[PDB]
Parts: sequence; C-alpha cells; structure tokens
Amino acid sequence: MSKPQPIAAANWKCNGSQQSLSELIDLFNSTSINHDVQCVVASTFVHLAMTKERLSHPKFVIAAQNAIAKSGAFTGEVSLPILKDFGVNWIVLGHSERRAYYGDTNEIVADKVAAAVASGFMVIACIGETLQERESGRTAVVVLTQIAAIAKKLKKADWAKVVIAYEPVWAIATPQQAQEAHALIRSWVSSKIGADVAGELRILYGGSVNGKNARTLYQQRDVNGFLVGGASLKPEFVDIIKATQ
Amino acid sequence: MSKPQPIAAANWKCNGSQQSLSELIDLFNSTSINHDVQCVVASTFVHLAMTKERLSHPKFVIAAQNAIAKSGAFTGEVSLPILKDFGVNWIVLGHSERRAYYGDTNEIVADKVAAAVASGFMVIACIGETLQERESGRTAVVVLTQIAAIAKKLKKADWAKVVIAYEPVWAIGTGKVATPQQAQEAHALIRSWVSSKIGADVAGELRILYGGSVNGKNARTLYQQRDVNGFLVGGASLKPEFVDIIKATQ
Repeated sequence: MSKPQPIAAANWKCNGSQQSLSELIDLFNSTSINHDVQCVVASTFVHLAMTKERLSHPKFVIAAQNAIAKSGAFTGEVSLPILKDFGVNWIVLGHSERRAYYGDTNEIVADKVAAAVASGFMVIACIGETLQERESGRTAVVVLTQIAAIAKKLKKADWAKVVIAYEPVWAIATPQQAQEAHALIRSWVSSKIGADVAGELRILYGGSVNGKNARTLYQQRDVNGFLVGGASLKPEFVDIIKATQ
Repeated sequence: MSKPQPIAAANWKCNGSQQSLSELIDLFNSTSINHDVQCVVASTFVHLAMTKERLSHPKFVIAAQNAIAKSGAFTGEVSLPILKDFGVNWIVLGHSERRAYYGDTNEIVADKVAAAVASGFMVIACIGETLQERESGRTAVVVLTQIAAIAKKLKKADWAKVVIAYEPVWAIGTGKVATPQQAQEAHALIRSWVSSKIGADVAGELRILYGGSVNGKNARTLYQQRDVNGFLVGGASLKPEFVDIIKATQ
C-alpha cells in the first residue's frame, strides 16, 4: 500500500555563516533518526565544501540550489558538470524565487531538469502557483503546464530520478488544500505518464512548514515529505524530519 | 602619478574541475614575479573553499564572480555578507555575460557595487559596449552611461576600492579584433570622464583594466598603452599562459 520513501529537504536559500551553519550540521549529526527517510541539505554554493566535509549523518545528502547545464562563458554561474565533479548528486530546480526573479521559465526549468537527470543527478523540481493565479481558479492549468513542460523533456525511466516539490506561492494552507494539490499533481502524472510512474513519485510539500504543522500534513495520502524554507535554518528542522513517519 | 599598481585578474567563469584548478594553483604558487602587481583569481563559488586553502602566493587574492547585496529568500544566489564571512574580499561585478544573460542592468550593477564597497570589498566593475551600440555610434554614450550609474551611488572616497574593467563586447565572438590603439581610446575616454566628474586625483589613481581577448602574445603591447593598467582575462586565465600575462605587466 505503501508511501514511497519520504524526503525531508532543507533549503537554506541565501543564508548562513560558517559558524552558524557548522553548529546546525553538528545538531543534525547528533540527531537519531530511526526510519527510512532521505534527508537533503541544500546550502549556497559557497558552503558546499564545508557541508560535504562536516555532515556525516548517513541519512543526509547535500544538494545545490540551482545550476546551469554546461560549463563555459557564464561568469557568476555554476554548472552541472562542476557540481558533479564536486560530488554533489542532488539539486533543487525551478524554485519559485528563481521563476520570479531569475528567469527560470517553464522551458528553462525543463531543460535544467533534463540535463541534471541525464548526468545522473537526483532532482527536486519545484512547481506552484501565485495568489492571483489561485483566486482566478487557474491552479490546475498553471501548475500542470509547469510539470508538463518538464515532462516533455523526460522519458519514463527518468522519473526515477525526479522528485516534485509543490510550492503554494499563493499562501506566502490547510492539509486539505495541500492534499488536493498533491492529488492533482499525482493524478496528472498517472494520466499523462503512467500509473507505473505516479504511485512511486515523491511529491513534497513546499509551503511554510514547522515542527507543529508538519505531522498533520505528512499524514495526507499524497504528501511524501517536505521542502522546508526558514525552519530548516533552525533546530526544529529535526522535528520536521521526525514528522515523516 | 606614473602608472598605479597594475592588476592581473583571472576570470575562470563557469569552468574548472577540482583537479585542473589545483594544478593551475600549484603553478601560481611556484611563480616568481619581480614587480609590484596585484593578481586576482576569480573562481566559481563552489571552488572558493579550495582556492582559499591552496593558493598561498602573497601577490594573489581570491575573488567571486557575482553577488547580491543581502542574504535572505533568494534561492540559488550568493550574498555579499556570505562572501565576507567566508573571507573573500574581491568581487567582479557587472561582467558582460551577466549584463547580457542574467539581468545585470546599469542600476543593479550600481546597487551591487555600492553594497560591496560599503561592505569593504575591492570591486572590479565591468563596463563596455556591444557591436550594435558601437556601430550605431554609441560607444561613448554607453560606456559613460554605465560608469555614471555606478558613480551616482558612490562617494569620492569609495573609488579607492574601485577598479574598472573595460570589455570590448563588440569584439567578442564577432570576428572583429580590438587593436591596442582601440583599447587605449576606450580607457582614455573612461579616465577623462572620471577626471572631470569625480576628480583628477581619483582619475590618476584609478586602475582601468583591459578586458578583451588577452593572451601571452598580445599582453605586452596592450599594457604598453598609456591608460591600460592591467587585465581581466578570460580563456587564457585557465592556462599556464596566464603567468606570461602577469609578467607582461612589468
């Protein structure tokens, strides 16, 4: 019957000092986790070296927060082959802040997801609708077109490397609202890709999660874990991880 | 005065493996350089840690290739306070590839420069005009408009932290080639404006680096130009020939 393995993802965004991040990682390290869950830490590019070195908990992997597809004349950017050479195997793509501020269009996110999949990354691909879009009743068409763009560049086998993160930008929500969004995504994948892909697909909730609402949210049928913002910079991330049983 | 301290800056852009960049650092470490020059290695964010640990040459400092002013909810970006806490004190801002591909407008570069200066960084601020701006007779308009926007956010005293890099974008991948005389015309234009607008003291001390195609063979005749104070180098900076470029600044 089972839910696939849950994922607890820490998106630190553009935050942290060597000091403050190093303490948090010690805290994760000293954390006892007794179930099957993949914990993910996405730090800035700058802190990948210290994270890779200091995070030893065997249930954790490190991720990047963005990349471009190829090395070359792209001053300021980091590419997939550079990340792969550095030993980073997870990446967050298409986060709402990048779609909003940094020109991650539906198609550009799709190209990045496909390039990351093809060089072997595990990819957390973010989709989600704004406030205006939800109130207009355009959630399904906005959100499904986002994933459909990503799907156009994937084959069936690729979905084993893909995790979807639903970001309800419009609340920046009830378990019912989250559940219906996830069910909406899963139903799309079943109809458009196949039931053999959709049952296994992790769909993560990426709205504001804290230690107190996480449990009720994870109990939803189609919620497979979390992509956490601000609370991932704090000790309460550990309680979010624990909400995933 | 006579020429201020030159700078040889290596812009690795989006390149490098742990292995290839280490071998290159080892060489930089083993290089002897007999004159006063500031060398700068601007690596990708991922590589800043390993460059910090391994690069030991007293004439080399480490730079980042971009940043935003403030930490916060900006997934995938790197802020100035994150770089400063990491011990990075030079930064390249407004590079032509960012202006062209990633939203670096005149005012956004100016906001970044002001923030980085205020935060204590030495800033290499890039400017320069496309083929179309040049052909339409807009070289001076574009170059002065870009530097004026940056100036507008700075105080006279702040210029001690500022280095200008001129990029002849009109010569990049167009199959046109900038002569050393063309580089000189652009630098002299930049310096004369700084002299009238900011001050003759500031104009005299300002390093203006040439940021077009620089290699071992052309570096010496470029540096011989009166208002050329060194280089912001692309491709060759990933190569042993970057050492010859540093040496061409004697």
